[PDB]
Amino acid sequence: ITGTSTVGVGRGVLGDQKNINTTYSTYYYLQDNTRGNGIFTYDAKYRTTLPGSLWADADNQFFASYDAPAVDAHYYAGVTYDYYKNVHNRLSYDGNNAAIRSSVHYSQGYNNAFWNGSQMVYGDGDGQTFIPLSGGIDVVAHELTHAVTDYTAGLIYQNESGAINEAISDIFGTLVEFYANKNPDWEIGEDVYTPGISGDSLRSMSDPAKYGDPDHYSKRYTGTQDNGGVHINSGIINKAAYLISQGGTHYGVSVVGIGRDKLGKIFYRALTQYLTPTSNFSQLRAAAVQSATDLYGSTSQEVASVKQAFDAVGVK
Ligand SMILES: CC(C)C[C@H](NP(=O)(O)CNC(=O)OCc1ccccc1)C(=O)NC[C@@H](C)C(C)(C)C
Ligand SMILES: [Ca+2]
Ligand SMILES: [Ca+2]
Ligand SMILES: [Ca+2]
Ligand SMILES: [Ca+2]
Ligand SMILES: [Zn+2]
Repeated sequence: ITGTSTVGVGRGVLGDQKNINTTYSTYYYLQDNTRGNGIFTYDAKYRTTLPGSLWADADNQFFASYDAPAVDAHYYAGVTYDYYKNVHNRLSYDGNNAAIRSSVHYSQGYNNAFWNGSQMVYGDGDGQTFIPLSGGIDVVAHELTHAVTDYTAGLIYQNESGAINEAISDIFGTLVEFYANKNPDWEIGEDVYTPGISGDSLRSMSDPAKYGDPDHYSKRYTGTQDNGGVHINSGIINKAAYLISQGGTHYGVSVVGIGRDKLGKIFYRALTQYLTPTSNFSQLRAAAVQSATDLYGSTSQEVASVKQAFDAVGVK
């Protein structure tokens, strides 16, 4: 909407206070004009018709319980925009500052979040498996990263290409979590998963097998559930990425870590220059090796560590 840029204040899902960029025109709207062509947050009102209505508020204060998922979807979309722009020189998900749209309060008891081809969508959870999913910065960045992938490599959402697609979203979700630097870790979704269980998470990149996901190509899922295991076999790539950054010895193979900034550079270049819609795990290894070669040189430690990490997870 046309209006003037304003700054509201509210509380997110976890009870933390933050300022949010809003727009005033009769109401105060969750419309942040400070980033690209805007970040827009909508109320889906417990329905499944999208996007719903642009979030309107009478007083620019967002402290009601019903407001909390909207505050966080809006704010964390801004952090994710900033990460891509400041770290990778990428302007929104399409590289040309496309408007970023999110809807919260999707459906009832909805234990998921997704990119629908055009926007982000967040359930509230059922209060047992999840609380409102926009409360996790890694979750928000995971979802926006699906849009980045779809506009770039275009990885088809099944089998190995789909598991790469998933891992890319977990990797960049985690790197955005580190960028914001509030309780960062290599776990996925811990802030919104299972409020009655402390210390768990939906997935682990440091130890995927803690939640049943494979950490070696020889343990890959070969069935048909979950689009051929896209949220399962992502563990193999998540583990490789963790090893590139942090190092370790895994199935007897030692990896010298190069840190999370270089991980991000290597995987961003692979995603945007070398991967294709049908890339498999072996082709991702080759793309990561080539990316590290471009950035650091063929004889570099960075290239050597990429090779060791993929060796450690059984991907040649
Ligand atoms: C980061 C996480 C909290 C949320 C993330 N959502 P996602 O990976 O983003 C779901 N995304 C999804 O299924 O996309 C398919 C699609 C939908 C609409 C249009 C086109 C394609 C995700 O991992 N979900 C699976 C969990 C909930 C399991 C337990 C595997 C069912
Ligand atoms: Ca209000
Ligand atoms: Ca965390
Ligand atoms: Ca996390
Ligand atoms: Ca939990
Ligand atoms: Zn995903």
